[PDB]
Amino acid sequence: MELSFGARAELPRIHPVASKLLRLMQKKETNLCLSADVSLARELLQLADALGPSICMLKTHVDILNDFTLDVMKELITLAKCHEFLIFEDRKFADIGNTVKKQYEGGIFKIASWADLVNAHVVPGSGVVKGLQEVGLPLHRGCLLIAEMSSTGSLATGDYTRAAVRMAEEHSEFVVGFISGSRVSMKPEFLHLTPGVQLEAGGDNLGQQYNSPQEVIGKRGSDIIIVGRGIISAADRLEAAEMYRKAAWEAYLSRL
Amino acid sequence: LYFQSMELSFGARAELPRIHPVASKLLRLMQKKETNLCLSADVSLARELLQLADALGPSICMLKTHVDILNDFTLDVMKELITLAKCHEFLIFEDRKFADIGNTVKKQYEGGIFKIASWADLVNAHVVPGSGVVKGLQEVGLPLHRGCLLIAEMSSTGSLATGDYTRAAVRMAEEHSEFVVGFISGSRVSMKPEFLHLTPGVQLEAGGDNLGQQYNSPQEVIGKRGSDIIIVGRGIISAADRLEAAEMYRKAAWEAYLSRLG
Ligand SMILES: O=c1ccn([C@@H]2O[C@H](COP(=O)(O)O)[C@@H](O)[C@H]2O)c(=O)[nH]1
Ligand SMILES: O=c1ccn([C@@H]2O[C@H](COP(=O)(O)O)[C@@H](O)[C@H]2O)c(=O)[nH]1
Repeated sequence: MELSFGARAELPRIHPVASKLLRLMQKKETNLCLSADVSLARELLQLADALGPSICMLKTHVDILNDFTLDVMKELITLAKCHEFLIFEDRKFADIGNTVKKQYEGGIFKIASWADLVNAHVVPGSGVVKGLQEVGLPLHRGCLLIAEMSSTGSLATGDYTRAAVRMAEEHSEFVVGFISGSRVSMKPEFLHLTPGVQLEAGGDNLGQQYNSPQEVIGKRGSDIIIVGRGIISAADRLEAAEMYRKAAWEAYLSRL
Repeated sequence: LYFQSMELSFGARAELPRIHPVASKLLRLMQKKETNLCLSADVSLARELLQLADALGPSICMLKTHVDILNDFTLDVMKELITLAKCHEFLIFEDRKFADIGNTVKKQYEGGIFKIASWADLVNAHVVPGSGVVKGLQEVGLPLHRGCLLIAEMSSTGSLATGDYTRAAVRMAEEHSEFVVGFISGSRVSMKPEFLHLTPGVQLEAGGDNLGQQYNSPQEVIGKRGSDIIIVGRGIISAADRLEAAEMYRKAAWEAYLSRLG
């Protein structure tokens, strides 16, 4: 039968980052990842503080922050420790191994110094994971591979998706799961995170497609919903966050 | 591969009725300077980037940046780079590999600390998200008269940018030809002469690195496979004499181009 998050956290071959996430998910009754898609540091830290108790994870796009500094990220880490959530930088590493290693460790962002989780596209081959691993393994980090995408015309389907899964299984010391629209692996130690979620189905003007928490967690078997605009554009952001949390959590309970 | 006869020169392609103005500018610079070399300036310090640009600018048609590895990035460094690009006549290509939904990539191109759209002549995108990635970029880039390259093939071992994926890249380019000016690819992927083909994974001798990079010669990628421009990083920037390395790559790539004419 379907394992609970608490059970999965204790699997022999589970990743320590994966274990930590699943424990705080069970403990807090949230499988909600906030997509903190804002342009100001103050807004990012405000969201993290106000919605931290409602989320298992906060997803960042630091390259969209007009006033990024490393001190902003240290402050985010303080909030993540206080409220108990993981920080996931949605960087979509997608280059040869030698390049991505530098993009993950260095530059002005120093991503590996603050992100628990990053993600990678599998299009370059497994060298992308090999490069990131050289930096992330010593720092006890995790990685998610992009197996499916939520946008219209996505090419992350069929054999491409299957390749994502194979790559993830061959690098289980570093890769802890997937960005996907559905359960793509049958190994329960892998996490499935799903963007393209709003309470009601719909989309945007630029190819985003939305499905309900019930659809993606209940019917499609994913673990975590990633929600941006459904929360951050709402008149009341905490109310929105709690609505998504309840919807996603009840849909998970329904699978048990 | 089969190529039709009477191969067009870069100058001739610059005159085609449906050529993109950025492609036309690049093609004329290539013809004028006898270079189809793009330098991949994969350095950590702004000093190094600008010294490369100044010393190697006359040998190159294009400089490819990864500004997210630049430890001391500022917009002032980009202003200095643009002046060198004007003084030595080359385009600036930020190898950002935009690869997210349209709503997100629009902000990544225009915003944040890098403000990429304000300085890069060219950017590139992966086509995995569907055409929304190009539509989002285009909303920022077309008002600014910029161009875009789509990643149709990759140089690395295990690349999934093959077959139907490559074909989808070409179709997406055609659907957005007011903005997309060509491809990152290992070979000619479209017979349409208005499209540029840029090929990374190039060294004077075939080879590779320890993290999945594969190298082919300029003769192989330009002369045999029909690509237009070679993108070279370590082959030049890891050498003791970089100007000599750059000239060697320029000569090899240019002679290979000449070999396909008339
Ligand atoms: O396949 C994917 C992968 C990542 N994202 C990201 O997830 C968030 C979705 O936000 P929203 O559409 O809920 O505002 C955005 O940051 C977007 O970049 C997707 O939407 N779809
Ligand atoms: O398919 C691709 C796409 C882009 N690059 C980029 O081109 C340059 C190759 O450098 P090098 O291997 O010549 O040093 C790097 O900046 C790398 O990120 C590739 O190598 N292969």
